[PDB]
Amino acid sequence: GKKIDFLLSVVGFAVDLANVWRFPYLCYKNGGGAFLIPYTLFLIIAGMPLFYMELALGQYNREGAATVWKICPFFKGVGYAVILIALYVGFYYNVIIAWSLYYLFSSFTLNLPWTDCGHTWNSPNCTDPKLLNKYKFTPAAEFYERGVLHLHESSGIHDIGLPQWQLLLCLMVVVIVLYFSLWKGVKTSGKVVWITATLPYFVLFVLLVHGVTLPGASNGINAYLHIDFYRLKEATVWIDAATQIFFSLGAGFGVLIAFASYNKFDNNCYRDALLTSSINCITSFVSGFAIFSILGYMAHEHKVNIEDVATEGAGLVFILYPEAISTLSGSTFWAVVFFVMLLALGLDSSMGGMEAVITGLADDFQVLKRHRKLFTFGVTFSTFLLALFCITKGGIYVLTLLDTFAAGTSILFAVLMEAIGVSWFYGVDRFSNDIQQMMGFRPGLYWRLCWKFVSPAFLLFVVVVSIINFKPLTYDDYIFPPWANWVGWGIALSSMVLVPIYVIYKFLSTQGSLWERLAYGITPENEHHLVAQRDIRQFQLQHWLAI
Ligand SMILES: NC[C@H](O)c1ccc(O)c(O)c1
Ligand SMILES: NC[C@H](O)c1ccc(O)c(O)c1
Repeated sequence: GKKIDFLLSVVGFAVDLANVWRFPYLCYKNGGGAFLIPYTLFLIIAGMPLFYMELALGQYNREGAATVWKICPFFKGVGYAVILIALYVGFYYNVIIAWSLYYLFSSFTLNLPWTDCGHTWNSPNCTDPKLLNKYKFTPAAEFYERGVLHLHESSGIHDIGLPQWQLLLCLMVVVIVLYFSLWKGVKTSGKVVWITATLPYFVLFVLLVHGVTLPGASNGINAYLHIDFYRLKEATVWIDAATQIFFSLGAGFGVLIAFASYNKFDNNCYRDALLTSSINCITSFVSGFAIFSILGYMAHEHKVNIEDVATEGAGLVFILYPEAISTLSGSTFWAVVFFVMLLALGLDSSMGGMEAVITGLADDFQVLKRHRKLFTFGVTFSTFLLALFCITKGGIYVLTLLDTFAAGTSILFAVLMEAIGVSWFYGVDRFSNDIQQMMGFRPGLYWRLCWKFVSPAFLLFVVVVSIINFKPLTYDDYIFPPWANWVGWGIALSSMVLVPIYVIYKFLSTQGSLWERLAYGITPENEHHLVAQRDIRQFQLQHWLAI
């Protein structure tokens, strides 16, 4: 029983809504394997050391995202930045979960709505492969676009319109469930592992086994296994891979630190990082394989090329997985099972993010930690309103803008600042000593080098490239107006600029000389007495030249 519980905990921690929903369309947009090569490279190099470092920080300091920076006061801005990023991602994650709940509700029938045209939401251009000899006019795409989003009533992000009442009700139910699953404490989140630790793997295995034996899966798999290096020479794939890695692993959102703050003081963070990274890699590879099998089948069915079967934006899963399910026997049961799995995964991810935000903002303010119910209600209500903002007719455009800009460059910068702060200022040797005291063994030279030099270097490279090489935002065949890009960059800067603001605020809040102010702002808060003794390690070349 204990072994099963441990295994289930590990797998549930490893899987996420990101791996199931976001990775499909990012891999499809970026070719196939051409995305897996850089994805795996970044996974190892940045994700594994950063995941390990975040878990270790949370476990050792016993604090959330914001308050953990008592070791280096100047990076409370980084903490607040990750909290804001988590808030935005929570908005649009809750919107996605509302989509999933609507699909589950509509799946409770014998004639699935995404099988043929002829409904009230079907345009006259709907084409049915079975009722007759582009991608927008397929029955599943038609359903997703019209009978769920009702996107056919908005001309763009400038005419989003009014919230859809069906999606409004689904979002209300999702938010009520989240609030009642978050209002008591962390303990309630530890008993939901069983549903999310088995269903995703069972569904993925069934989908893989079925898709392999499909008329058009061969060419889809061939395209998946074909690598285009001219795509590897564009840096869009690299930016997407880095962002998706930091999404799937959960690093950079404050979730890992907050969750680890509640761990035992002797837990093995190294093994946790290893297992989570390995399972993430394998799950991502399998998800890509199944996704490309399904869309190769679709390319063979709709008689179109593999590059134009499905939309490259969000909703690829909601257009694809129903299509695969429609070909199974007793498709109603499989649809119910798959959408229940999606609901469970989304609820778990949203609970994790909301817990991150709540713990981070509650450890900083004691009055907020003393009223967990009211604080949870306030955060949940704000998230509900800002997600309602994305339920309008043109809600997919706002969702795309948020998904592109809230995270991405902002999360890369936040993680880069976390790594630079911790390693360079707090001492990689000091961090390794803390690890040794906590778990019992010093990390190997590879971990220290990755924390200090390799990971910050690649993170800086990607952060710069994502800024110089930035393409205007678009959704399929819709080109966003320039002010949309300006608003997106403002959203990213809203969390990127919290670091210098807090740095200058702390500098002008402390009293003393410039050198004294810097020493106070660099020293851990529990060693401030050493400042008066003129004993600062950061003022010696030995500390900076330490591997
Ligand atoms: N944007 C890339 C496009 O979706 C695509 C998918 C599969 C491919 O084999 C390909 O060459 C391009
Ligand atoms: N990968 C998703 C990530 O764990 C996350 C961060 C913040 C959130 O509000 C959320 O729902 C999920």
